[PDB]
Amino acid sequence: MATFVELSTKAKMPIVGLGTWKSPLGKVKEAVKVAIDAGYRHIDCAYVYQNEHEVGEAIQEKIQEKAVKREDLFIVSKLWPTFFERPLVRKAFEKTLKDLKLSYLDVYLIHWPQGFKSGDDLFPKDDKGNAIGGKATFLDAWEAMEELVDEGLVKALGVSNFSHFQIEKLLNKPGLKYKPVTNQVECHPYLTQEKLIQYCHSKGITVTAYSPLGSPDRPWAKPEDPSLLEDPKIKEIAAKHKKTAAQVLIRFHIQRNVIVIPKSVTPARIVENIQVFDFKLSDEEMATILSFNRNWRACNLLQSSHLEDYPFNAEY
Ligand SMILES: NC(=O)c1ccc[n+]([C@@H]2O[C@H](COP(=O)([O-])OP(=O)(O)OC[C@H]3O[C@@H](n4cnc5c(N)ncnc54)[C@H](OP(=O)(O)O)[C@@H]3O)[C@@H](O)[C@H]2O)c1
Ligand SMILES: O=C1NC(=O)[C@@]2(CCOc3ccc(F)cc32)N1
Repeated sequence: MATFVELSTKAKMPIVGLGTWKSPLGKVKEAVKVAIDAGYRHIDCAYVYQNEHEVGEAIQEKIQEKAVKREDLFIVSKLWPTFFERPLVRKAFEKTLKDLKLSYLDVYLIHWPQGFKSGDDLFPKDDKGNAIGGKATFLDAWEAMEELVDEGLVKALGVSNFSHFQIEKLLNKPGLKYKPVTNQVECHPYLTQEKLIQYCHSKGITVTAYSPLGSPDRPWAKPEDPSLLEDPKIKEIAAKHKKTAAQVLIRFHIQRNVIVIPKSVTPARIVENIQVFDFKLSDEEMATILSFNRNWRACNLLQSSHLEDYPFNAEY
């Protein structure tokens, strides 16, 4: 039902997907069921979201009830940076694929470029709260991930929260077998990513926009923070088209050929978020929205800003 962005592999990635970060156990299964019924085919998942098993339950049931075929679903997951060491890449992936109850993933992403210390903690810190870096790097991780593609377990690899310098480092890696098909990064009218998007597309790499609604449910939201959903200029453009702000925020990416993955566990909103192929933002409206860029990140991960491959010190 969503249109598709063509990947460098010629696979078709549905341009709208369901986000699952912060979707609680006990709600996410129904959210995915509702989404599939509404015509979503792309679901965005991650090991670190700690809810992939419920996502897997929903997909499995919808497939068995013949609501959807596996071939028409596009499931993305991510390798968390505590798992960059070779045996850990496979073990992390295997837990993800098992939880999701799939025989293959459509895309597996490096979740963040900066490595974290391996062990039991997802967010390893020292006695000052600073992230502890790891031994293996994302280049090491990538090599282990390429094996998954060779074995038919993953159709395509991608990256997330990478700057152009880091994509360069990957594309230049000696013996590189597979190129990233997407870079999943924060993107919305307050962080328009013009240079990064330009760079990615010029390398034949798609962009997946995360937190497109401004992630209002992120734990660290402060009342004074920018709030896209409440932005009167966005709402004004919405009103013109008799749509909601969320729908304009989602449509914005579609018109830049950028994949977008709004999260909701509210059934009415899940449905609302995909009613975005029946209107069109004018050229003037796109330019106005583009002009709202504030270089504001809802997802900064400042706790890890000291690590070698922290991505957000670069200009883009
Ligand atoms: N790669 C990464 O590092 C990374 C980082 C962040 C996010 N992501 C991915 O991107 C997805 C989306 O980003 P996000 O979860 O940060 O936030 P988001 O999708 O920008 O916003 C989610 C919030 O918006 C609300 N909402 C959804 N639809 C709405 C609507 N139509 N009207 C009003 N409110 C609405 C949701 O409430 P309800 O759910 O209560 O309806 C939820 O609180 C994530 O879930 C995750 O899959 C990836
Ligand atoms: O979808 C997300 N991927 C992430 O790395 C992030 C952004 C930064 O904050 C956190 C914290 C916990 C978590 F599970 C996830 C996250 N949200």
